[PDB]
Amino acid sequence: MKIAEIHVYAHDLPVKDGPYTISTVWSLQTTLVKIVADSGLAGWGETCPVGPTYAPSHALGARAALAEMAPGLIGANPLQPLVLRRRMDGLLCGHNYAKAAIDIAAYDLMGKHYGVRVADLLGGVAAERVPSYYATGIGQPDEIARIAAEKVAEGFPRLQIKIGGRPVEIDIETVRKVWERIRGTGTRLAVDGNRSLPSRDALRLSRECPEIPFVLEQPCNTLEEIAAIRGRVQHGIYLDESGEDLSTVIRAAGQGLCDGFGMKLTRIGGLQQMAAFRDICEARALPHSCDDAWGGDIIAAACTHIGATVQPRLNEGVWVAQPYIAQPYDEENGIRIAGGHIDLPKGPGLGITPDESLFGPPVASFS
Amino acid sequence: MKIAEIHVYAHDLPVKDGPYTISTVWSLQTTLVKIVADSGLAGWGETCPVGPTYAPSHALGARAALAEMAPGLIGANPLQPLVLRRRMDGLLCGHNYAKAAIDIAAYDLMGKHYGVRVADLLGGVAAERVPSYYATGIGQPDEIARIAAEKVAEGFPRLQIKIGGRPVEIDIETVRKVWERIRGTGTRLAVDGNRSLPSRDALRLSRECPEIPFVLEQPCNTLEEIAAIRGRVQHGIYLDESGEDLSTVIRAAGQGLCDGFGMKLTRIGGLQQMAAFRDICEARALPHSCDDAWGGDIIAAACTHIGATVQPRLNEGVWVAQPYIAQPYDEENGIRIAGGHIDLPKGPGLGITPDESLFGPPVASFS
Amino acid sequence: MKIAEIHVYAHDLSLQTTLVKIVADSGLAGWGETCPVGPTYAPSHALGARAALAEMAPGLIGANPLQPLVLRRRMDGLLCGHNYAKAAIDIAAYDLMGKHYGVRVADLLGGVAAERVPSYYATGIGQPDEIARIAAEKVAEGFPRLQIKIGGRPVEIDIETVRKVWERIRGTGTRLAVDGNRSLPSRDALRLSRECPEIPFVLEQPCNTLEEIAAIRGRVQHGIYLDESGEDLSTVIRAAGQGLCDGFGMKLTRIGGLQQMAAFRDICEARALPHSCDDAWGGDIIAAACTHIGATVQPRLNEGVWVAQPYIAQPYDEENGIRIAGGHIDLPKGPGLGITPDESLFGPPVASFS
Amino acid sequence: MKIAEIHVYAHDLSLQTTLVKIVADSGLAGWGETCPVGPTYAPSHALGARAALAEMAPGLIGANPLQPLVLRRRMDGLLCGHNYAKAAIDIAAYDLMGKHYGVRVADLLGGVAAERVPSYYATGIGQPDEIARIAAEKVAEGFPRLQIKIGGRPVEIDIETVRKVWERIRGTGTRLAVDGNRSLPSRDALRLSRECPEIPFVLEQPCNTLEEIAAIRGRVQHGIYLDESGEDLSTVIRAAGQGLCDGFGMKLTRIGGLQQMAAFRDICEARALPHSCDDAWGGDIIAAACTHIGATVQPRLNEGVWVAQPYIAQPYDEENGIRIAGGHIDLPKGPGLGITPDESLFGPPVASFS
Ligand SMILES: [Mg+2]
Ligand SMILES: [Mg+2]
Ligand SMILES: [Mg+2]
Ligand SMILES: [Mg+2]
Ligand SMILES: [Mg+2]
Ligand SMILES: [Mg+2]
Repeated sequence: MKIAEIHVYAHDLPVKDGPYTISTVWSLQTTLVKIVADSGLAGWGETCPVGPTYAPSHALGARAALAEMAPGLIGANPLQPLVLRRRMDGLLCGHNYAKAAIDIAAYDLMGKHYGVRVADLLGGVAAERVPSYYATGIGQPDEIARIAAEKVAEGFPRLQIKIGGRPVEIDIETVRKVWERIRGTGTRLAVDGNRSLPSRDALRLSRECPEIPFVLEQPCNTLEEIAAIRGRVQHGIYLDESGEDLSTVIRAAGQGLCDGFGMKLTRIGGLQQMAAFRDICEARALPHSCDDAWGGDIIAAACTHIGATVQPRLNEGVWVAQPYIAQPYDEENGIRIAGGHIDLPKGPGLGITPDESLFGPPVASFS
Repeated sequence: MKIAEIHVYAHDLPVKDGPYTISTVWSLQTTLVKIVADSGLAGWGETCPVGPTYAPSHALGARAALAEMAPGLIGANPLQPLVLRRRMDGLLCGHNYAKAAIDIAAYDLMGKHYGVRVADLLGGVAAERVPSYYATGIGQPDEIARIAAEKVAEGFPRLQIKIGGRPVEIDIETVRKVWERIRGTGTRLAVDGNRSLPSRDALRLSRECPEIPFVLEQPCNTLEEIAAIRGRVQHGIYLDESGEDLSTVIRAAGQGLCDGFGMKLTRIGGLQQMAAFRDICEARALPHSCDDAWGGDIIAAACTHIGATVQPRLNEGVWVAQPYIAQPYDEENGIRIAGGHIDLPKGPGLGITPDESLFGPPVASFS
Repeated sequence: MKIAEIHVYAHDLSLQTTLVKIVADSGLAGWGETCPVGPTYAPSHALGARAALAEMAPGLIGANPLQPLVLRRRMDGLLCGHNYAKAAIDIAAYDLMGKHYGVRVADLLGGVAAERVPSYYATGIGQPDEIARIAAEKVAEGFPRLQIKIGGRPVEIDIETVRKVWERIRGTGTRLAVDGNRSLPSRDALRLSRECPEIPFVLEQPCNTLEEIAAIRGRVQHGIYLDESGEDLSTVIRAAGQGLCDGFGMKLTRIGGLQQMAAFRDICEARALPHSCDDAWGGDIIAAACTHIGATVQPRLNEGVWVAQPYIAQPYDEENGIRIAGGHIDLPKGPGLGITPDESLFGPPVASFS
Repeated sequence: MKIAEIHVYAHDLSLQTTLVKIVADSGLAGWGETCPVGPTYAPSHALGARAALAEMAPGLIGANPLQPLVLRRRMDGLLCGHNYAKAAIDIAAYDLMGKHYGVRVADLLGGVAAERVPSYYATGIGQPDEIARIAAEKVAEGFPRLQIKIGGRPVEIDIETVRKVWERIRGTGTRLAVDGNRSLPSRDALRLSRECPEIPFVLEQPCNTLEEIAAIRGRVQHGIYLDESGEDLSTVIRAAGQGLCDGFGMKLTRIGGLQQMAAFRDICEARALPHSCDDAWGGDIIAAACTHIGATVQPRLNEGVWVAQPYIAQPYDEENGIRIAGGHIDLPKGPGLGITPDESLFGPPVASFS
């Protein structure tokens, strides 16, 4: 097989009952990639930054990066994801979030070609139904507590409470009121500082609440700050935004700098790298989620496929933007949350067939 | 431009309702510097140690250091603060507190020359009104608690409780009674040991009060002692007196030895170095104050100008001695606390025009 | 698809190799192999291999052989450790997968990065002049890398050997490794490197434990590679994350199979740590497995694939077995491992499970 | 004063450079530039530059261009990362500031410490004898420092190049840097330093990651400089505070502009860490910006300002553009950057915002 065509698409996704406050976002522009083989067989990828301020990545940026690489990828074998990743690195440094769109499209194409689900190309389906988790927005303490209780009732096995960007007393009150509503339900709790807490405040949050079993997710902006407070914090600490590449994961795992990860597939550079990430975590019993920043059926299915291969006791869940998205790409097999969990699609490849019409004509085509 | 004249002045400032107990001080002698350019344009600086025992600096010392350097500064370009600092280092080693008086006078002169506020020469005004904080003296627990409540009512967003020099049980009682009066007002709390606590007592203070959200400011005498207890202390620790120069700040930030700073402008050597200090803290999300030991309108305006450039979420405030000083240098635009905050002066340079007569004739003049 | 039968074979090469044949419901078969290089090199041996396989086999009947990670966890649920035995099952399943999808194993592990894989030649211990001659002969045959085995005798002799080998190969563009095979006290590893700064070897597993290696690393100016100490992925992660070594000699059977070997490769690539893809010993089946993972390694980080072929008289597959040619190995063309063993050579299974 | 217009230009040099023109309400204009040295040197590229600028520009209209730190925070509020693009806006604002106050940019960054700024010459990869000749020719032209690029081939050749260059320049008082451009495995970086103690190079960014550099630093007796690893001020603070390097090659666009470059300079000066003030590539505008910050560096710590000028046929400003003369660069005399680009050379903007 050989890549004959690459098509790049721009597409809008508005948030139902927005805004979503982390980066505050009111609507999203996702970028889709279609790879077409010699045989006419096609595979789909997707990348969608959650606003331009959450990570060093944006929509205009994804398309420029993809247009930079695409002519150099015509003629490449799409059935060789590691060889393909190296070829990409030879065309553009960094830009993992754009390279991930190509990597996903290639696995989709591989699965369709061999007649196999992407999860089975990544080591095999460990669970047909994968846990998810609900991430609350920043808001009033009592209202976040009400939402938390409602989501536990829906069947979510884990909740992530977003905090920061305001006095930490309010964050602390939110955490306590949420715990009061969900204690004794067996629901797991994460508190996500989204890089916004000075060490002063991360120390206070943990010191004041030893009896509340949260993990502190990316509380500070840099890995250096996190490494400095770790010894003084008795709650587990997870890395998210700091987990920028496999090399950094190796540093954090090998030097014992964290107790887990919230990992985004686009950030690490795609499924080839994500599988290696998964294996490092499993060797060290580090729980992790398999998420992305945002996006529709394509990126959501990719996250679900890698999530289905994770050892169940280490699976902190797969987050998807589906509940905030009005129009799915695939009304028949698209990714849906049901009872706080996600059923893996049953068909070959990602198991998703995008209604290509929805996206409009490509903003760029390459052959 | 060139420096034509440098004039050094000695001037007394008595503390209203003194003494102020940290070093116990009953009145203060400040030192002022006037730099006069070829064009006759003038700029003002000030340095005022808070008694001779708080830091390795004193009033007689400032004037001897200034007289040592001044003949070597005639003819220098006052519009080049880094070049000027290097020229000073070539005349006298150390003595940052005296070099700072010259540095401030040079920025004042620059601002007047270009028609720009000093804060806009330091990166720009981030806030026209800067927060301040109130520092209580050492005293009886109930009385310090009463004062704390009164200052919160005045609008101070942060309080610093001075402790030490007596059994730590009394310091601990003070902290608890203050917290009882201000809890739930959103007021931030610092406890300043002013180098006086053995590690034994700093450990006890933090261990006994996990539920009281203070930061522990310079609890022990040396940075070495602080580095040794850090891992065992669950409250944030700020450096003050230990932050002697930019090199030490780089050590503390880069090795993760503290969670913030109380920084004095004269100690670091002036505004050129203070701006670099600010940038290091901002890169690491380390909150800090912009203070000095003491002094009137000149040094207070200099602290306020650098304070106005600090990222608001990292600004622990600007401390000034104004409420303890009877006669301001500038009755029209001089620095005043109002509602626990300080309005930045609106005019060019420091925005301060000292009533030169107040100071008396210079004790030393150079041309 | 499901595993319907597992057959275990014993075969002499001598060294006692152990072959595994996995048969699916369809009758489609995959082959694996494991062959400890004597019972004293590693915590592994031939009788142990067959015992471990006998322990796991009944609990693997009915398993899906197309899911290498799920299969590895299932094995872990039947027997702790024993990676050298688990590796035989893992290899057979990849062979079967490849045949099922009609794809080379290397293209199931990320893709072929090179059809011609470099090898390296490992000299046994011997007299300095004789080792130096063999070094020169092997360079002439095309091997791009030589590994000189030392230890078990006064280090003066090891140092003499290294200097004479270097005399012969300097300027040929040949890379040099000196393998202490866990046998040097720190005392001697320090002396070896201290006396020879102008000789560009890497020091491979000079000392017995990772602890001893971490203790001398700062005092040694030659790159240090881990071999025997790289017992599992967790230890690789420690060594890479804490900067305890500059490369690896990695054995497929030691790490537990191709699934784990692929993750090990990705860790090394992220940190620019060169490595070889070897095993202790064995014929076409284990040799093919090493060649396949070797073909996926970034060429600039590939220290080579070692195989026992030159020491083995009878290949399992006369047409397409692994052969060294010009110091390199060509990747087989066929699906799976690309190897088809003549089962008549092995005799009937010593154990069958169904 | 407020930003009223931002105009983005594309121009070939080939390398694709991107120019930015900021126009204030008064009509007063400032110029910036960013030009990645190919899309593979750094996580940056020309199409990416224009995309990032297009993302930020609308949100910058109305901003006060006389407040470089407030402006930087405002940019951060519009787009995370992308320092190489932010740098173009930062430079244009300093140019505008300088013109507004009638002051050279260097005197807005602390003051001119030298009117004549040292440069250094960077040899591309090539054959050892040819590189050695170019080294000698460039020393004769007056360059006080030479940087030799290596890697991407067997290290024996890099070592031969270094030795031949040294043969030619020893005794001329020329300083030497050897740049590995992220391409050496620890194995080879160790060998390079181990074999050449008598050659006084610093080893610049030998390995890909800061992690690998921290791991070999104690075993390497030559000074080590960071380049590509110095991605932001936070990483500089780590490297300086933990003693992970002995100096820096710093690129203005990588660190995000002159505001951050000034703080970086102050950190290096406090720790006596020598550094260069460079960028990837580009014409008079980026070259002038580097020269201005370079003119503020303590002379004893100034490793030089590199510019692409010798490789560029058409300067933007025929009268006062940046030129290398005698291995040094004279600081322009005029206000702002002291440069006045002939806009007719660039063609109309590819994007305009108002
Ligand atoms: Mg997160
Ligand atoms: Mg203090
Ligand atoms: Mg050869
Ligand atoms: Mg070995
Ligand atoms: Mg010279
Ligand atoms: Mg460089």
